[PDB]
Amino acid sequence: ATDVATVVSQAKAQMKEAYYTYSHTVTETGQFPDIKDVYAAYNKAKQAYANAVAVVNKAGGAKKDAYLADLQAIYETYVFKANPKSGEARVATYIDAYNYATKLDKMRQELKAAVDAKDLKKAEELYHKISYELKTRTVILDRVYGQSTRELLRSTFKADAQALRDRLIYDITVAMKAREAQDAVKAGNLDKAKAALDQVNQYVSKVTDAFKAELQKAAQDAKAAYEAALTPKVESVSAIDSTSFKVTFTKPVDKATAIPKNFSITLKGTETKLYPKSVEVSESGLTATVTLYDTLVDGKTYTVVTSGLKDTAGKEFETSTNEFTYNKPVPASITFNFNKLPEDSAVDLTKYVTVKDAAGNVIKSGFELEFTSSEKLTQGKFINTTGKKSVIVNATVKGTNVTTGNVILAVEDEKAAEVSELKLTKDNKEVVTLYANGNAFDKDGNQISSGTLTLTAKFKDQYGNELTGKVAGTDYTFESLNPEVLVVAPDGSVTPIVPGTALVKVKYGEVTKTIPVTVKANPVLETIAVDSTGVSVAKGQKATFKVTLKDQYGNKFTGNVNVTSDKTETATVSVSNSGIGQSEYTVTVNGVAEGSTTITIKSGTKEVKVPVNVVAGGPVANYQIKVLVQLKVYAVDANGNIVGDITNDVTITSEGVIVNASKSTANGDTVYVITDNETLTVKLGTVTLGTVDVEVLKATVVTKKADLIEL
Repeated sequence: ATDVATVVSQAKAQMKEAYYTYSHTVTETGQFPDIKDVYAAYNKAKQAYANAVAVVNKAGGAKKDAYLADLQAIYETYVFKANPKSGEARVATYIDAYNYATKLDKMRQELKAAVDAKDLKKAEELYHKISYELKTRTVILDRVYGQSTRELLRSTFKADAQALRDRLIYDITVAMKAREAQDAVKAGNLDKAKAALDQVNQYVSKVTDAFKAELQKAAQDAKAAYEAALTPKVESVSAIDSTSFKVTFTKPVDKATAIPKNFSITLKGTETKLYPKSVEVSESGLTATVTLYDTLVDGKTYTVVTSGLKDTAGKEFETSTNEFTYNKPVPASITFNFNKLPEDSAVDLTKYVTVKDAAGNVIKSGFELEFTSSEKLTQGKFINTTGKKSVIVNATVKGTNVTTGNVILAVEDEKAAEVSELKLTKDNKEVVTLYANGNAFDKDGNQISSGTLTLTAKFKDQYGNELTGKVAGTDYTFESLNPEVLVVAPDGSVTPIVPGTALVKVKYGEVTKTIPVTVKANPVLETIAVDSTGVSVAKGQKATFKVTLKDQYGNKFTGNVNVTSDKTETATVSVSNSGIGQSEYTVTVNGVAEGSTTITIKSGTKEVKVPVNVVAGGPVANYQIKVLVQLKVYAVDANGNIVGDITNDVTITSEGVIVNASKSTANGDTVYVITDNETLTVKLGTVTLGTVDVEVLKATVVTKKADLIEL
């Protein structure tokens, strides 16, 4: 009993016994032992060893160092050794591994919690945590002695942690990369974006049904953002005649920057420069004529260089080089586009002629025209057809003998020939949605407040020009083919009566066009969505869940909500904003006495009810630090139930200070807050409750390293 030999025999046998605890269970029954029993046996080992070392040194002798070397060898192999080789520190590494393996299973459920409740911000957060453990920290798992044991840990706890993570590859890839391309346009880096959208746009096909909805919006919203803030550019340049060239733009252009100073033209592959005389810009601002002093050369190519140009209310153009190739066309035939001309003081004869080459191609520009007419020509191209019945016009190309000959032309006053457009509008905006209410919603989805609801029409005449000065109601009129569904005034005014569809049409003399405008059912209360599946409060505490209302189309419906609990004694209840106004309230459940009851959310016709069970508060067994950036410190009993809160006594400090933080009381309920110009330490008195990591905005609460064998 007392003698060293007996103490060492037993110390030896005991350290081995700690290892057989797990290895004989796993081998013989295919089960893990109770981790409590392993910890019990591990601590009993570490003592038995340490007692023996003490007993051995106290006896001394030549037997001493043999004993001590053996004892240590067993201890270092079977129980514990800092930085172990494989086969060593068996029990220690199994503990580490079994604790590691249980965290995965847990996180894997927390992750499956988020995919179900469809919180994408949280599913991503836990995807990262899991993907780190699964990649970096499987080292812990490989230390374990016992391939049988090593597999059982992998099958029982890791296999399904993998599986679940691996099918969220795509959901996260997109959600990440979408956010990155959104962040590249806030900054000035369109190169990094696009490579991001290249990635987003090949993977949104393969997302799972979890967040399919939210990912698509975030993907389309990242495309849109990138378009709107894309650098304007010169599309192309093309010749017009021997002395002017056209230039087209991607965006509109600032008339103040479209000036001769900002264009440089050279004959390609030479020093020969051609200075521009003028720049005229289209009413739209997407093209411009640039005219030259010098004369272009049939066949040759010219390179234009743009710079210091600018968008309307916008940003600079990229200095760029574009070529164009002057080709003097060869006219063969010439023709009038109609047998008639409009009635007018100045009819511009060049607009009513068409020139072609011998192949049969219309030459849009390049040539000059001479005219003779029965009537007097002004600037050799304009005539007064006012009050005339007919006119003779002869059009010839200048150097050529290509002529129309003498052509008699009828003069015919403009008249509505065609309906160029007909749409429903309100306050200048085309409406895509309308309910029998009268409420109207535009292209995007937003409703148009104020402005009259009317039909709009434009017309072209028989020469294909838009008609102007024409008063709706006087010169043309509207009507509905179904007054039951939709009532229309002659001037365009509208007031719908009932859902369905109505055919509506416009009339300018004998010209008409008919359009359908569908009118839809009013928004009515279809769904009451609830944030919580079921509430677990504590006595003398409170809980929160949100209620959102939806209509039959799936849009935020505004309405009323009363809320009640079965039994007022086990749990009272209230609702935000007095129970009226919004499409989304927050319910507050107070606990008052242990047991159960249930909560009812009513709204007009339809109704949802939800379970409430209040637990009796245990004593304080822990303090959680939580991020909800705004910070809190909850007191928490043995079960994880929130009883008490101590955010007000606690003090934040820092270990180059990126962040400021201080207490922020609101109606008694205290909260900590983060600012800007590290890791923060949360203390209660001189005790440290934990640390926080902050980055640049985003804050995660540190987790304490609980590994026996550091890596």
